[PDB]
Formats: sequence, structure tokens, C-alpha cells
Amino acid sequence: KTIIINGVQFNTDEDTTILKFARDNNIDISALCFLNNCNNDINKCEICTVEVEGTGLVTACDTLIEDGMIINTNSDAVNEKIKSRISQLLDIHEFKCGPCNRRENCEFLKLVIKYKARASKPFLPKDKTEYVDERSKSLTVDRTKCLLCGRCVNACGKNTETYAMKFLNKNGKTIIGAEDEKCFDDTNCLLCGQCIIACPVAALSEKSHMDRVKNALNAPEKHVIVAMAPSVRASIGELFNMGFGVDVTGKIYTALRQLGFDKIFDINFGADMTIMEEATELVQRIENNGPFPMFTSCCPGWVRQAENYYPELLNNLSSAKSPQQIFGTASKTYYPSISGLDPKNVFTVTVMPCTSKKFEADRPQMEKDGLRDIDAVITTRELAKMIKDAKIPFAKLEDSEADPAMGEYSGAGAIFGATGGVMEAALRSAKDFAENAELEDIEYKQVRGLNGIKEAEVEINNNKYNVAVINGASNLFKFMKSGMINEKQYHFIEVMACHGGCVNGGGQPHVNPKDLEKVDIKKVRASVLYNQDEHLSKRKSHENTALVKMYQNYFGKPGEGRAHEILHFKYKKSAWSH
Ligand code: SF4
Ligand code: SF4
Ligand code: SF4
Ligand code: SF4
Ligand code: FES
Ligand SMILES: [Mg+2]
Ligand SMILES: [Mg+2]
Repeated sequence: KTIIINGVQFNTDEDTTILKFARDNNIDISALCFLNNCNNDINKCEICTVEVEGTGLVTACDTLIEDGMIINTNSDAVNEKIKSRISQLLDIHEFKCGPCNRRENCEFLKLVIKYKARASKPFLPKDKTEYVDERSKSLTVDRTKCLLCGRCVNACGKNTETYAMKFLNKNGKTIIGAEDEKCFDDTNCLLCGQCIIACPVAALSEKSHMDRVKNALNAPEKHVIVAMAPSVRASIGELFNMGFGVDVTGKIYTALRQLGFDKIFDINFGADMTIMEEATELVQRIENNGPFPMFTSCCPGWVRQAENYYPELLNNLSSAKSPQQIFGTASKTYYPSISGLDPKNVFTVTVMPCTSKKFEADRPQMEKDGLRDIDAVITTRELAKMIKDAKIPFAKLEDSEADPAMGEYSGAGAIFGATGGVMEAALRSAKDFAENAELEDIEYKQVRGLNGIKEAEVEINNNKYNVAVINGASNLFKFMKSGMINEKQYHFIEVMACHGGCVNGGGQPHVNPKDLEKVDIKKVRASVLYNQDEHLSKRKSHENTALVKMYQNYFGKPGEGRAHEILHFKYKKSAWSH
């Protein structure tokens, strides 16, 4: 068919929207509420307005192209409409970009500038108490920024299928929030933060821990440990104009030292620990025959999903603590034993791509003798802001190393941040443990990739077992509801709340819709992790020399005695009541 756009003739056969056809042909059309192939069906922002000859003004983001169409995207009538919509949004938006946390990458600000729009009356409330919800340990809402674009609502539905984020009618006004306007933590919400990643403005944010950290750094008697997650070294560089998929590991260690942290360790070291305990546990359940299947328990998003939707599976979860929590436990016990520090004075901080990790760290029972496993969790975004505030030229920094005692990590622990990572890492150790050997081929590419549900047959000690990798909370629901759990006998299953793995977590850097269609962010970030695994001398968790001497000198045998006593954590369904 034939269509005219701004005087240019196109002969196409494709059946698609005006917006996406224009994007494919270097024609600029603005958009706001359109994301993940969905717009706000109930309250269209109409930023994507174009003019179709013979019809009038139409929304390009949900209008299909058709033969005989003559389209104009930059007429005066079009621009007047768009500018008007942005103006109306400014009438309900506290326009103070100064101290805003989305100052450097806000979609709305760029639209205001582009169309040079202004408010009819500047929205200025001098008491944001009614507009702000900070009850959650993971999420925060500022409704002075909310455009009601519904992107959070759609994102939650598609990613989790919980629909925990909803449109609400608060006193006759329309808002977004949790069920019955409750605290998110008190609902079926997973605290995965996918609603944040979809937010075009600073309406949705993580619960800040930056004050916890700064007060600890300035406390004379406090010894502050810092340790980053796998995905951070593959991501944070984006917020310093370094592009995508840049390994900035060495730069982070340097920046963390200039920030004043007293010790530089790594969560990947803790990931090797989780494997030591979990791989041991897998071999245990084999010889004891069950309980099968065993589910991973390192994702607090999936834990909450199980607790809220599938409590009968809680006993099937691995007792091994998550890399963050298992690391923290050792930071307050093992680390003082080799440093002389008073355990009370140790302050453990982690850097995560995750908002759910905040809720996990503040779990009441996640402590021992009054000492928290983890005292503070800051996101990838929070660390980046901390660096810029201290005016540290991150991009120019020289590479340094972490402190080895709890900083060394194998390639197995390095790939934790990608879907199927824990699965593969665990099989590298579990296979050696059961067969009592040191195998050569350790790459399980069948469990890798962005497929929603991934299963494979593996052979452990002359016997075949079935494993599965659930990629995204929505795929867990699919996996269970469709009855795939019963089709065959599974023995070991990985579950991750965020599709793509932790590299796509809720605490990660925002990426505008434009770059997302250009870049496979989930694969580009993950590639950094796998590339480290390929070049590392040690590619098995139990070959981690620093970890070996820790177990030899302090803990003992994994899955036994002391190691089982303090490095493990069991979830149990609530007892019967009425
Ligand atoms: S949300 Fe965006 S436009 Fe609004 S104050 Fe913050 S940076 Fe400025
Ligand atoms: S919180 Fe963000 S994504 Fe949700 S409606 Fe408001 S502006 Fe849109
Ligand atoms: S944190 Fe996750 S589950 Fe909770 S509302 Fe946001 S997207 Fe939905
Ligand atoms: S997949 Fe990773 S980032 Fe996402 S909720 Fe789970 S632990 Fe957090
Ligand atoms: S982007 Fe088309 S209606 Fe919002
Ligand atoms: Mg629609
Ligand atoms: Mg200090």
C-alpha cells in the first residue's frame, strides 16, 4: 500500500502503527504513555498526535497505517495540540528539576523543552505529605510528579501478572498505588521495582538508604564494608555517558575508596558461598530423594511471590541464604576473626540492581546476636548519585582491585546476574561434588537466553535429572497455572522475578524508550558477566581460594555444623488459624 508522510511517498506492505512505521523511517514523532507496545487506553496522553488528511488528529501510537493516508507530523495544529497536552500535565506537576532524582534523564522534561510548554498555573503545594508515600522498605511514591500515564500499571501486569500497581479513586481523585492504597509491602506486591523502570519521571523511586550509609561513613568508630552485586559492574557506566555494556569493575573499586569506604569486598564472593551451600544441598536431596523439586531462594522477589501465592512450595526452597545475606552473615562473624574489628562496629553496605533486596535486608530474623547481616542497601542509581555528588570523575578513574579476603570470585559467581546464571553455576559445583571429580566441560548454554521458561536434562553421577529456569515472575505464574510443574519430575528449578535476570532489576539505570528499541539491554548487560566468566582462571565456586581458606579456617564443611547453623535461612508457611 501507499502512504504519504510529510510529502514523502512510501510504498509498504507492513501492517503496523503510524508511530512505529515512522520510527523505522527516520521520521520523528513524540510519545509519552506508549511503552512495551501498550499505551494508556483510558487516558491517552496524545503526545503522539499526528494529522491524517480527511480524518483529522489521530494518535499515531495505536492507529494502523492504511492505503491512501496522507500524514503530517509537524503542522501547526499538531504542535499546538501536543504543546497543550504538556501544558495541562504541567498544571499537575511540581516543576522543580533542581533537586530531582531524574534531573539528568527525565522524559517529561525533554518534552517540555522540545515544545517549550508552560503551565497555565504552576503547580506548587507546600506540603507534600499527602502526595508522598514512604511506608515501604523498597518503593516510594511522589504523586506531585505523577503524569498518570499508566506505564507502571501496564509494566506490573506484563512483568509480574500480579497487577499490584493499580489505578485508585482517592477521595474522588485519580491516583496510582497499591491495593486499597495500602503500603505495598502489605499487599501481594513483589517489590521488584519494574514499575519504577517504566516510570518516565521521578514519581516512583527506591526507598533511600543513602542517609544510613553517609552517617555510618562519618561515624568515627564505624568500619564500613561495601560490596557490589554482579550486575552493577555491567550497568552503572550508562549513567556516566560511557555507553552500554561497558565493564567498569575496576573503576567502581576506585570510586568506592574515594567515597570513604573502609573495606572493598564483592557480593560475587557471597555468590560462591551460596553455591557452596546450595550445591551441597542438591546432592543431599539426591541421596535422600527429595524434597523435589528444589527452588532457588536468592531472589527476594520470587520469595515474596511464593509466600503470597504458593506457600506450599516454601519448604522446597533452598535453605541457603542469598549471596547478599550470606555475605553479610560472614561480614559480622568471619571477617572480625581475621581483622580484629569489634563486630558491633562493622557496618555492611551492599550495592544492588534491586529494590527488593532492601526488603530482604530488613527482614527481622536476618540477624544474629543483635547484629544485622546487612545494615544498608543502595541501588545502582543511588551509588551513581553518590559518586556525582562527591564530584568523582568516574569515567577518568584508574582501575584498582578489591580486598581479596571476601572479594575474590570465580566465573560461576560472576554470572549470577543473568537468567540461568545461578542454575549453571550450581551445576558446575553439584556435578563435581556428586561424582567426586574435576570436570572439564562446565558450560550449560541450554539454560541461558531470554526465553521465558527454559528446561534441560542433565546427568549427575550416572543418573539423569530435570532442571528448569523460570525467567520472570509472569513466567512463574504461567509455569504453575498451566500445570507444567506436573508434566515431568523436576529436581532443581531457578526462579527470577525480573525478566532477563538481575541485570534488569528495579534498581538499575533507566533507559529511554528510544534506546531500548536500539539496544538489547538485557543481553548487552549480561554479556559483560559471561565475558568475565570466560576469562577468569577459576570458573567454579569451590575453586575460590579465598572462600576455601574461609571454610577451612572458620566454618568447616558446607551444609554441616556451623555453616548450616548460621549461613542458612528457612521460609515456612503460617500455621493454621481461624
Ligand atoms: S520529574 Fe522530570 S520534569 Fe518533573 S521535576 Fe523531576 S526532572 Fe523535572
Ligand atoms: S507513577 Fe510514573 S509510570 Fe505510574 S502513572 Fe505516574 S508517571 Fe506514569
Ligand atoms: S514492585 Fe513489582 S509487583 Fe510491586 S507494583 Fe511494582 S511492578 Fe508490581
Ligand atoms: S531478579 Fe534480581 S533484581 Fe529482580 S527482584 Fe529478583 S533479586 Fe531483585
Ligand atoms: S503515546 Fe500515544 S496516546 Fe500516549
Ligand atoms: Mg492501547
Ligand atoms: Mg568513616
